[PDB]
Amino acid sequence: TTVMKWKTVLAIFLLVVLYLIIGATVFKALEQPEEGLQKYRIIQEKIDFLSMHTCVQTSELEDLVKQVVLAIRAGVNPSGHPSQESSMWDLSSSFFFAGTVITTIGFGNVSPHTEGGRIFCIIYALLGIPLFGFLLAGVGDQLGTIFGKGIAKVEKMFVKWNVSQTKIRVTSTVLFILFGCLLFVALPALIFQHIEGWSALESIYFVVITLTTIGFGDFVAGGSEIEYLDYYKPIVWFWILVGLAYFAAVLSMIGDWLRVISK
Amino acid sequence: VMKWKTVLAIFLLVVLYLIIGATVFKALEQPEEGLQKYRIIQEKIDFLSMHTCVQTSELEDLVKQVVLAIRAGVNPSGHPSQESSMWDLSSSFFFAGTVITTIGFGNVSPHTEGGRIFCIIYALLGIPLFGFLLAGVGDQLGTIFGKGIAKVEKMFVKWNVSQTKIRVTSTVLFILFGCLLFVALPALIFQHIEGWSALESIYFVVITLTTIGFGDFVAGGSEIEYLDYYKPIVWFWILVGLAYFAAVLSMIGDWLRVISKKT
Ligand SMILES: CCCCCCCCCCCCO[C@@H]1O[C@H](CO)[C@@H](O[C@H]2O[C@H](CO)[C@@H](O)[C@H](O)[C@H]2O)[C@H](O)[C@H]1O
Ligand SMILES: [K+]
Ligand SMILES: [K+]
Ligand SMILES: [K+]
Repeated sequence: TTVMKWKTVLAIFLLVVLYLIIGATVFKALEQPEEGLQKYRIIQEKIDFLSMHTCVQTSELEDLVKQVVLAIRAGVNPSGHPSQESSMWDLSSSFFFAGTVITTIGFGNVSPHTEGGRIFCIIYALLGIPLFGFLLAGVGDQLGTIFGKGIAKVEKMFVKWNVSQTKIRVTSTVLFILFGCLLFVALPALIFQHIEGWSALESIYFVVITLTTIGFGDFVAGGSEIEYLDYYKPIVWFWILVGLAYFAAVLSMIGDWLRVISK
Repeated sequence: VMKWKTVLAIFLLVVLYLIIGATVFKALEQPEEGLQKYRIIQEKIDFLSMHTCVQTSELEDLVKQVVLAIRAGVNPSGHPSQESSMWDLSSSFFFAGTVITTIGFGNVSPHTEGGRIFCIIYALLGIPLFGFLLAGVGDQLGTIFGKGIAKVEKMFVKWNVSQTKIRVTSTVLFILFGCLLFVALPALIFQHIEGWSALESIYFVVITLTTIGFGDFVAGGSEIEYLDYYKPIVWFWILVGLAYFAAVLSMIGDWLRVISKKT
């Protein structure tokens, strides 16, 4: 029963509105030249195609472009030849989509695209999320206890050297943040970098988005039509599962930093 | 804090839930995909047969350019106007709110190596702050709801049933009131403004409030004229719905804790 007074919450609300306004202005400044280059590229490509081929007509070209856009919304890949029997909605991939929907990540790479699918998605999401929340809390507690006990043992071994009451806590917090961060985020980013054509920055951005639960869908593991291992979606989902508890703890630590900045 | 065995049992239950959901989704959704796959292949073959001059390699090059454009974030369906852009202040404000809220619609993404870094930094600092806002509003609403429950708690009138029946009825009434105010009335507003299917409107509202954020339907995705404050009002409704639902869930969680303590 925290019961923060109305003035405090409206202060936080004003802060949040300022935060979005600053974010919107910076994002507009960054995006506008890249968008301009994009707009020029597409206009130039359309003009070049029309000039190159007499047969093509603006109406027919627009119709083909519209059909391709509908295909992208549909989820079918227009490029080259799609395989009807394999490489789409594999038991692993559908499992991964179910894991994201319950996890709330929601990549958007694959969607129901049917009335029954949409109704199933709403019912399945509402039933699935409380269970996954309970599981996340339980896994977080178990991981926290095991990790803490391990730190306890390592510290107790190293407690005698350089004893300080400030340093013991600063070392414990820094050790937990870095040790968890390297395995949970740094190692998957490198593995993603090697397995797929994505650059290191893109891979790190992908890991931050999934662990953070934003799930933009700009980068999705397994999305590219390339050869994959037999069980790639389950291992990635399991990594997301273990990673989320630690990232939630990190979010709590940043929240604590914010509150302290409060006084 | 629960036993390790309980975590394994819940993990097994969630995995079985995921497998049954994945199988149902796969069976439910392969016919639509097949019809789509046939439609795209027929459209491409029809285009090739219709025009002799256009070769398959050129068609593939165009398809690759269009898919890159969709990934880039610029629609190719119609000739664009440089003055009007996707990264407008209202839309950028909506995207920033989406980032802090972890909805992650994904229609608009940084698509730049500086923008992506700013996105990770912005999301990490913003999200705990949004969490504190959500918790503060949730607890204030919980306090008003508790006072209202106490007000209706007295039952000296005719047909006063058990307290358990009363609490269940109050919870059901509150959930129905929230569902009507946020799940259904905005869905009708969205249906009116964007001409979406009646099922699609609730699907979008559930996804947005739930925070899964597939990106299939976005308030500002369609390129049609909109009110100047459409994106800010939509984000304001998202915040109000999330906060109210968070308050209701917190009240149920506290009551659940009490129930567990009892008997
Ligand atoms: C309890 C009544 C709900 C009945 C639902 C009937 C209509 C369906 C509308 C779906 C609304 C879902 O509303 C509920 O809101 C809470 C808000 O914390 C969401 O909770 C989510 O919030 C945060 C965002 O800050 C996420 O990072 C997190 O993954 C998750 O906990 C739930 O995912 C969702 O279950
Ligand atoms: K989320
Ligand atoms: K999300
Ligand atoms: K998302």
